[PDB]
Amino acid sequence: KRVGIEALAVAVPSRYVDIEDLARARGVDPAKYTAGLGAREMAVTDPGEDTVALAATAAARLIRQQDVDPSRIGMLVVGTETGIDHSKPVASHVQGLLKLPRTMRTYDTQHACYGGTAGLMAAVEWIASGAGAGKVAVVVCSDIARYGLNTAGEPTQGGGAVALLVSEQPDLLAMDVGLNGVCSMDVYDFWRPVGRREALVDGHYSITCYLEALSGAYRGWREKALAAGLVRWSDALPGEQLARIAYHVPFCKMARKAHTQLRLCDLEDAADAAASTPESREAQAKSAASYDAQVATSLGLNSRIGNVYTASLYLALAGLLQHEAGALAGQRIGLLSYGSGCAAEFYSGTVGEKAAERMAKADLEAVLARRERVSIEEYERLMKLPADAPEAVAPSPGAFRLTEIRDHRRQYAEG
Amino acid sequence: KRVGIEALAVAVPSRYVDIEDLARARGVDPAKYTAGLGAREMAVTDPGEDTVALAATAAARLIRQQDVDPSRIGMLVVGTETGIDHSKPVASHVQGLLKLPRTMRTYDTQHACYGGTAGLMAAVEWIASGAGAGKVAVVVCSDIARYGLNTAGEPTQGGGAVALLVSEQPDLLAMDVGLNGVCSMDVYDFWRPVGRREALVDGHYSITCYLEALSGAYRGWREKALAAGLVRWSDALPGEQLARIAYHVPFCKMARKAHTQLRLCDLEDAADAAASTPESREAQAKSAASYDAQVATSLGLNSRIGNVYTASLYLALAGLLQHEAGALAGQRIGLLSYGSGCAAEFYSGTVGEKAAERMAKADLEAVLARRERVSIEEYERLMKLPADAPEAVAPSPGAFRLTEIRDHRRQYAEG
Ligand SMILES: CC(C)(COP(=O)(O)OP(=O)(O)OC[C@H]1O[C@@H](n2cnc3c(N)ncnc32)[C@H](O)[C@@H]1OP(=O)(O)O)[C@@H](O)C(=O)NCCC(=O)NCCS
Ligand SMILES: CC(C)(COP(=O)(O)OP(=O)(O)OC[C@H]1O[C@@H](n2cnc3c(N)ncnc32)[C@H](O)[C@@H]1OP(=O)(O)O)[C@@H](O)C(=O)NCCC(=O)NCCS
Repeated sequence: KRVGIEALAVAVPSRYVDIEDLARARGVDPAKYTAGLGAREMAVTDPGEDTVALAATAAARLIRQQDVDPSRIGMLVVGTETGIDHSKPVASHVQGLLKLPRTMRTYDTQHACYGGTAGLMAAVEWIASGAGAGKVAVVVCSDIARYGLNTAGEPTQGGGAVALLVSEQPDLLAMDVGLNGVCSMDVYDFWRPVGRREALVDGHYSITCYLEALSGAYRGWREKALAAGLVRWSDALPGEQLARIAYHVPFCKMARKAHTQLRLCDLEDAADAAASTPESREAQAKSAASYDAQVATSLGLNSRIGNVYTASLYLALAGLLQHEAGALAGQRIGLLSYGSGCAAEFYSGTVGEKAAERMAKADLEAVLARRERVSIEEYERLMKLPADAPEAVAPSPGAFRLTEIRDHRRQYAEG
Repeated sequence: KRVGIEALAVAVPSRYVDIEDLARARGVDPAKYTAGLGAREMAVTDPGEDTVALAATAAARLIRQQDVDPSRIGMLVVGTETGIDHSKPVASHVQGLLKLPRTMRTYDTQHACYGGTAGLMAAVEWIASGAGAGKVAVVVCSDIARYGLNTAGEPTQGGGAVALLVSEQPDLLAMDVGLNGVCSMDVYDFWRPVGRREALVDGHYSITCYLEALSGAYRGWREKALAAGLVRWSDALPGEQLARIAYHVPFCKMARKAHTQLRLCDLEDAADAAASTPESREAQAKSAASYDAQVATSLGLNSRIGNVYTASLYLALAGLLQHEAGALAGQRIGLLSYGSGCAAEFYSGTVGEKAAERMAKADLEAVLARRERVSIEEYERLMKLPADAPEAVAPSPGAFRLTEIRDHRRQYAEG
């Protein structure tokens, strides 16, 4: 008996900008974004590419690529911090756009960039409890990250959606139920009050909160993983025994910071830690070999899209399995989800034999291939457009766009 | 092995108005609100009684009244359609105000008035999956219903919060896991776009959607309950074999409509339905005897508070068990949750032997006793106050209020 992620699909906005064009535009050394942050291309949106449209594009693509029977979906959850109504959830819009049947729970989950994982766990545990046996769930992480012109967070902006298929046939990731570690605390590192279109953030403080919550979540998982015989204090650090580790990527260089911190948790908690110094522990924790073996190949997609909040971690999982699904089959990997506010959860799972099949059907290269580069000038023009003023452009085949808001009702079109 | 609701607590705003004062103020026949809608008293708020403050008051009261060990809480979820941030969830605020520890998931669930049930099921199935074994969850339904001055929905306004304790010791309601019926569809019956403080609603269309979604959800549950031997087609209709049925109460008279519809589902689907007429089926479905035996005693609290969206159904459960917990111990009851947008879920559970104990510790009479009546004139003045302008009044002991918003950070005080 297994449960977890069976397949995934992703949707991206139709436009992007080269990150070095953004630096030049802002009077910033390009190397700060490319080397300092690890960014290559930044997704940019117009009002037509809203949370619903992206979420529905991704979920409709999942059902098509993986040949999902819509009537087997018992749960449709949208994790997002870019909601479009205080009451009506994006999930209900997605249900209608996809013409899905009625025998399913629909709702949205919210906690910054952790909201997707929260919905994933609710779907997993709905199945694992037996309530969802014989059925599947679809959990969509959909967000548009917006910090504003001339802000420190601008180069980490992005947008898109990742639709996750959750079932008793977890071809991508059979998750280890009950082993999750979690760490949460009331903080103001990043937030976006109602009515404000741009987020508020204490940049370097959100990094500290990330690493603090990460440490607690990983340690919680490690304890449970030790008792279940999945890892051990041996010649290898417990975290080294995971084939790969994927982290929430607000920006690509954040994955190296997170991996260093995770390994420090092992080195500081090792029974022989007294024999080491902070200098020796940091040099070992920063091991380039460990980062290359465990993390480096998970950032290909994230570097060309930017921050997608709830979807960043699962874009990393996607980048990782896009190329290494076959090699990772039967191997256990770890995932760290973070949400400003804040909450972190660290969980593990085993990649399935059929993972390569499911990722090939996701055809991620073709998803990224359909985008077009625009100028910073055009990016800014689209940014200033009001949320109810989509561009008069058609969606791609099978994709969705917002067309207008009439009498407070949102209208959408399918390509 | 059992799982469900162990205990509950409720918080109410400090003010209310007599509903007949509202009618007189609006040039409406008082009997329309009292007889037509079933309302007695309508809760009213000032900006200090926001979603966080009400949610934190209820959850803090739960922990105190039921002597909960905060470090056993592994999940804290807030169901609400009155969010105060696009990113930071009410749950994270509640965590900080209550000074809870860190080993717990926090997030908000959204789907109109169904959002609390969604979070409840996520907590239940987290435990039932084994992931939450040995721990408890707290699910808070917190909302302020606001339609605006001189609107058709104004007399159904309200506010408050119900905090639910979810554990493997479901003293109030050991829920039948896996038997839920559910029915959802993309509709615009009721919604509230971002930035709009008052809800939009097609009144009588939301009633139809309620009854349509109810019918599907109940039928789904009934099918599963028939196969599990919990109900049977006998001299009694399947729905009659439930000791009680609690429904989402947007207004009190809505419970009679819902109960009539539920019974019609039985009468229309009965193998001998061909021998009946619509006239005979409606007269039997409207049975006053059945409504009095199954539903009537669940509306005492709702009638003095008004619509609390996510919390209305569980205020009904509270009113029911407040007086009949002892008699209902060992008996199975049904619950219907509705959320505009829309989604309905019907589920069942068995009242526990210790339910009367837990309800006595909730001391609901004293909760309602602390309120004060105000004038419609004062109600309107408080209504026009901006969300960031709380009244300079102290919270009650153990309760919380919003005090101000400084530099986009919300500040709260504990009484
Ligand atoms: C991430 C963020 C905090 C950084 O912005 P900043 O404060 O303007 O950038 P910094 O001053 O920290 O510079 C970033 C890095 O690039 C480096 N850098 C700067 N100029 C450089 C250059 N010319 N060549 C190479 N590297 C350079 C810096 O040394 C720094 O390195 P380090 O991380 O290894 O120390 C900001 O983009 C932000 O707030 N983002 C939004 C929130 C977020 O994503 N938070 C993450 C946690 S969830
Ligand atoms: C509920 C709501 C639709 C009713 O408002 P309304 O349209 O102004 O009221 P109606 O015209 O339907 O009148 C309501 C009832 O009171 C009765 N009534 C009116 N005047 C009366 C009087 N003087 N004496 C006795 N009864 C009276 C009506 O006959 C009607 O009865 P019925 O329900 O049994 O048919 C409105 O309050 C609303 O939109 N509420 C918000 C959304 C909501 O709660 N929806 C519920 C589904 S979630």
